[PDB]
Amino acid sequence: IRIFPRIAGRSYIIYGQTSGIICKRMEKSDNEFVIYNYISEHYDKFLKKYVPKLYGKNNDMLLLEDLTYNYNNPNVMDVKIGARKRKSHTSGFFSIRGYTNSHDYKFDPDEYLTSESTINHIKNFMEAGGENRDKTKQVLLKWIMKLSELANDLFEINLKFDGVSLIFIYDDDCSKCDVNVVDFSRVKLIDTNDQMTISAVTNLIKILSELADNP
Ligand SMILES: Nc1ncnc2c1ncn2[C@@H]1O[C@H](COP(=O)(O)OP(=O)(O)O)[C@@H](O)[C@H]1O
Ligand SMILES: [Mg+2]
Ligand SMILES: [Mg+2]
Repeated sequence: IRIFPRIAGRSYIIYGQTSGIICKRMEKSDNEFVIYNYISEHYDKFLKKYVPKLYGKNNDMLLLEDLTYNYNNPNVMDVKIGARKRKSHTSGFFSIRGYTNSHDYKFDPDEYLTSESTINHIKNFMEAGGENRDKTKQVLLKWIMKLSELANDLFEINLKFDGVSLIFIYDDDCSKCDVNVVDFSRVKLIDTNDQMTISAVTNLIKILSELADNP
């Protein structure tokens, strides 16, 4: 059995028996499975654009697309954009849960951060992308493109996205990047859109835009 190098979270996640698959154990209930199927039926375009592919289920294990699979040197950041169980967000509208090399920067997921500390941790995450300003700018711009479309699409989705994370990935050489929504374990049906989750995404767009333009 090969344990998957999770950047954050608590769930048991292992490499699949075949290439490009991770198996995530549904720890507490099968709600995550119920929610993937609900989104498949009602919001299929959202699922295709923004969520790792669900390949199927093996007992309590979801077979998911490995978002790190096609990367030589992946850098991963987990940002919780849905409501936390009980606590307020560590950066006001969202909580950075972890990132590649965060230990080197004395990152603490329990620490409440100022705007300046929040921006500095995102800058820390980008340092592995090296000194080629142009390439790292293109990574930020590609993230902004997808997050802006996500924020727009969220207005017409009647789900409370409790506990969901954005998984940001870029390669050391900045040749490839993506961002996707994961962790649907606490997601619930509601009669309106989720303004709290939209506010998390628009706040990230503002921060990344500032980084992409700052000389
Ligand atoms: N499809 C995926 N591809 C790659 N890494 C993933 C994927 N889903 C989750 N991860 C990794 O696992 C961590 C936890 O995922 P998440 O679904 O939030 O589970 P948990 O219940 O442990 O919070 C993420 O921070 C990320 O590092
Ligand atoms: Mg999670
Ligand atoms: Mg995809």
